[PDB]
Amino acid sequence: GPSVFLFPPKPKDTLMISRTPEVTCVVVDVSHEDPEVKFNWYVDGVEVHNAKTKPREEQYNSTYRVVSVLTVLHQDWLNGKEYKCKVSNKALPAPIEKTISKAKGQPREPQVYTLPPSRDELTKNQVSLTCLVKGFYPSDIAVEWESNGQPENNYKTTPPVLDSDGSFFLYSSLYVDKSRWQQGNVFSCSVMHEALHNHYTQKSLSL
Amino acid sequence: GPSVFLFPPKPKDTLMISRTPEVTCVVVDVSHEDPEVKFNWYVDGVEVHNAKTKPREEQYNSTYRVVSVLTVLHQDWLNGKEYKCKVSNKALPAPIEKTISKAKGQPREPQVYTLPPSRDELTKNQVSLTCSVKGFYPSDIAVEWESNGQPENNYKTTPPVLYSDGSFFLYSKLTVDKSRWQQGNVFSCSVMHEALHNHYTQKSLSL
Ligand SMILES: *[C@@H]1O[C@H](CO[C@@H]2O[C@@H](C)[C@@H](O)[C@@H](O)[C@@H]2O)[C@@H](O[C@@H]2O[C@H](CO)[C@@H](O[C@@H]3O[C@H](CO[C@H]4O[C@H](CO)[C@@H](O)[C@H](O)[C@@H]4O[C@@H]4O[C@H](CO)[C@@H](O)[C@H](O)[C@H]4NC(C)=O)[C@@H](O)[C@H](O[C@H]4O[C@H](CO)[C@@H](O)[C@H](O)[C@@H]4O[C@@H]4O[C@H](CO)[C@@H](O)[C@H](O)[C@H]4NC(C)=O)[C@@H]3O)[C@H](O)[C@H]2NC(C)=O)[C@H](O)[C@H]1NC(C)=O
Ligand SMILES: *[C@@H]1O[C@H](CO[C@@H]2O[C@@H](C)[C@@H](O)[C@@H](O)[C@@H]2O)[C@@H](O[C@@H]2O[C@H](CO)[C@@H](O[C@@H]3O[C@H](CO[C@H]4O[C@H](CO)[C@@H](O)[C@H](O)[C@@H]4O[C@@H]4O[C@H](CO)[C@@H](O)[C@H](O)[C@H]4NC(C)=O)[C@@H](O)[C@H](O[C@H]4O[C@H](CO)[C@@H](O)[C@H](O)[C@@H]4O[C@@H]4O[C@H](CO)[C@@H](O)[C@H](O)[C@H]4NC(C)=O)[C@@H]3O)[C@H](O)[C@H]2NC(C)=O)[C@H](O)[C@H]1NC(C)=O
Repeated sequence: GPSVFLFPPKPKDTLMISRTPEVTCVVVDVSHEDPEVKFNWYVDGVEVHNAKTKPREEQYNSTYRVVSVLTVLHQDWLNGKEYKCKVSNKALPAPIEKTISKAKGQPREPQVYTLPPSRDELTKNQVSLTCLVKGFYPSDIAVEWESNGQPENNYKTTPPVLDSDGSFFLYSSLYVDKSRWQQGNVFSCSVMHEALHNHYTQKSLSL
Repeated sequence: GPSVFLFPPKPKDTLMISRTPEVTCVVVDVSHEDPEVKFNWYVDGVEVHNAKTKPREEQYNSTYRVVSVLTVLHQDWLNGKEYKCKVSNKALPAPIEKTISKAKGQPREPQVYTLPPSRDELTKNQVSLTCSVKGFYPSDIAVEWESNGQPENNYKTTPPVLYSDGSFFLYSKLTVDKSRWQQGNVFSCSVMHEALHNHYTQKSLSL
């Protein structure tokens, strides 16, 4: 029978009024026998009717994939409302229901700390600039780097890790040329999270 | 079902001759009728006979979970030999085979750097001591912390993250009392990896 995956908005999308947060309900393994798929959507159990279902697309394994997209109000997602996708197909014993929402719990403001390169690293070509983001809840967060207003490419961020107290931490590492650092350029760690003032903070770093 | 999952040894176990590395073959979704399951094990195609089947554990959905544990030679796992778990059950059309081995490729030695607390953090009760381990391959690694020979409790380690060059990094974070740090105790990050001399290195940290 067919399978359903329900996907949440991206963190940045819910934190910025300029962006468009969406919940996405994907049905795969729809057969040729029974290709009609119905979607019902509920917000905290109350049916809504504004979702955009794009038309089915047969995959290269001869099953159909159909997608339905519900736009969410920023504040609804953040006030913790619950999004239910109900999928009907005549090849199911019963309809499939998936639910999604923000992780439950009291939001906690991340602490952001920049850490310079270890002395040992300075006799390398590259140097790692570190951004420690700890104490946050839920785990949804965006981290970015920049210097003089231009975004930086060459950085990697760990997944959020669960701390003993139920909050999360992560580290972001920006790899720069030793020279750029040692001439004293300003590097900035950006953090976006619901529990920050204006959903944004920036922490700077130089020699 | 039934379905089979095949798990590698723990990093520490393969890196120390004193410990016992095992590969673990887990079967799930075996029913109450025929919970009979046979395991065959091969090391680079050659059958071995020293695996131990631990007793069934039914779970709250009334399917059985059945586990078989094969202890492996340290050097075999590290020389990249291939471990095949073959599962037989009357509810299979044909037997299930899973294979596992160490990630292929030249091992690379982790670079290990301890980073003191951010200035900002020093006006907290707790302080974060950081251990940056980068440049290592494969991703199998153990990190531990200590002071005066005694292990530390209160630390968390990120999973390995893939860098742009195909190697991995992680961070380990040790949370201590400000006092302990500011009295100038020595804190040590231990790292165990196959590409280190004696599979082990240690880096120290103090005020
Ligand atoms: C037939 O074909 C279709 C279509 O595939 C296409 O055509 C075929 C022929 C090939 O050529 C393919 O290469 C080609 O792509 C097959 O459809 C696939 O079906 C599988 C399941 O059989 C689905 O698996 C799920 O994948 C999601 C992740 O999917 C996202 O990321 C993928 C990239 O890695 C990407 O391909 C997907 O499109 C999708 O992308 C996301 O889309 C949203 C909305 O569009 C977007 O906003 C996101 O940004 C975007 N993300 C990215 C990364 O770009 C994965 O999460 C699922 O995992 C859950 O379920 C598994 C059980 O199946 C389980 O093992 C996992 O652990 C996991 O379990 C979940 O865990 C969470 C906790 O983490 C828990 O809370 C959840 O409750 C739990 N989930 C459930 C429901 O229990 C899952 O693996 C493929 O996505 C799907 N592909 C597409 C494109 O639809 C089909 O399988 C083929 N049929 C047969 C019979 O072979
Ligand atoms: C009935 O219940 C049982 C019991 O489950 C328990 O009870 C139920 C009711 C629920 O409450 C559960 O939440 C609860 O756990 C169900 O049994 C489960 O069955 C599923 C599916 O059959 C299994 O899924 C797989 O799990 C592995 C992860 O396994 C480790 O981590 C789990 C926690 O996340 C943990 O539960 C496991 O026990 C295990 O933990 C490790 O165990 C070994 C054992 O020796 C130990 O040495 C380790 O140290 C230990 N680690 C630690 C510290 O925890 C998951 O990885 C699998 O996903 C792979 O395959 C998917 C395809 O199915 C794919 O989507 C994933 O991405 C992933 O595959 C990756 O990519 C490809 C495939 O695309 C693959 O080839 C790659 O190898 C792989 N890459 C890498 C590197 O990851 C998979 O999801 C559950 O583990 C299992 N739970 C238990 C405890 O047995 C049962 O299904 C239920 N029956 C019914 C009614 O259906």
